[PDB]
Amino acid sequence: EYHIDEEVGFALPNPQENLPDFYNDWMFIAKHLPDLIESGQLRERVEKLNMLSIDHLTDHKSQRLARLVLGCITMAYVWGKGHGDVRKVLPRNIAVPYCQLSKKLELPPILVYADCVLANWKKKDPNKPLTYENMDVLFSFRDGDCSKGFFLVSLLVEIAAASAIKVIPTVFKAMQMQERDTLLKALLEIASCLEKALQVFHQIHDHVNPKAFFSVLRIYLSGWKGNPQLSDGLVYEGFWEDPKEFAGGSAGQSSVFQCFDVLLGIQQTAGGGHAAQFLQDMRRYMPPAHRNFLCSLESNPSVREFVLSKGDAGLREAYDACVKALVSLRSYHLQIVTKYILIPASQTGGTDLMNFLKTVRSTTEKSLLKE
Ligand code: HEM
Repeated sequence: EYHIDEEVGFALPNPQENLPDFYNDWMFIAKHLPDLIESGQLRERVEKLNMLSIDHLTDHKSQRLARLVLGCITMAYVWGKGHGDVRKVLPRNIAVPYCQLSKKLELPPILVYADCVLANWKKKDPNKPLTYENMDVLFSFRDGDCSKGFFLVSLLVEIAAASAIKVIPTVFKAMQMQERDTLLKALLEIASCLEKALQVFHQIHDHVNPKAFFSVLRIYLSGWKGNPQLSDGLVYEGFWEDPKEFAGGSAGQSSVFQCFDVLLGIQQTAGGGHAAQFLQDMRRYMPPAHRNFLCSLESNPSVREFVLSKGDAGLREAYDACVKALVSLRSYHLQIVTKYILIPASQTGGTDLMNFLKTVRSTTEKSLLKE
């Protein structure tokens, strides 16, 4: 109901690799994107396609793979080589079934995190763990874009967080059942696991190149929203009378950080300003199952308030453990941004970026009880 696996959390537990046959037109373009962009015969092959009706997609894992395919195609079509040459008009052939499918899942008709990370992976040998070496994506855009690195390390962090997320019910039960000792354990447990997920985060150095990321992959993950290059938007010819602007799919559409902001009663989405508004806006780009879950956390009693009520340094400590773990993650994520965007982009937009993240970080910092 909340679509949260015990093992991989927000991620898609075991995603469909193969579409039905009726959608083989789709799978070839998508399967082979490194070549059709680098040759030039993507936009022409997308130009003349069959408006393949959506009805023949039975179950979920199908519909999600379809979004991934359709979406990967739409990024590749609209941006092309990604050298300042842009397609403002998306065909009636690709747009109408993608816009429909996207209405089925209540996701935007754009590549989002749910698609290009959560739904976009595979174990190579299914008896071997979920580790970088024994995993791979289903789709890239170009070669040496380091799509594997970005998508998988993202995914791996999702999975690290699954171990924390599955504790959450214990937290709310313990609170209701008035079981202090449990609640304390569960909170420390959560902090412990969010600390793991930091180590996991270290891998982004190993498996992604700054110059390669910023240049190649960053372009294909960008969206029409607040886009000089598509200021008016992208026209979904057939479906929408007008062009509709939708933001690109980052890990800022991840539920993980938001999940724990909410659990720990960190009022990020309170106040005006980009910081809150952005975070709030991003929930749209999450699956509705996952939106529901964050809404449910909010509805439950405040862990923060409970902890403060009790006058119990034990709880306070464990609470702060979680909060510190979350700050640490955001603190490290900042260093990543420096390395992978700031420095590249130089070989006050970059200052705006950093101030968004630092507000969010600071907001998270301020929820500490010792400080
Ligand atoms: C090279 C790797 C990465 C880069 C360059 C990067 C860059 C950014 C940037 C520029 C933003 C600001 C919003 C936006 O532009 O979309 C952002 C936000 C965000 N990123 Fe990343 N990111 C990276 C990896 C990750 C990973 C692996 C995660 C989680 C697994 C993550 C989680 C987030 C979250 C949750 C936000 C929203 C702000 C927040 O809640 O703190 N990022 N990232």
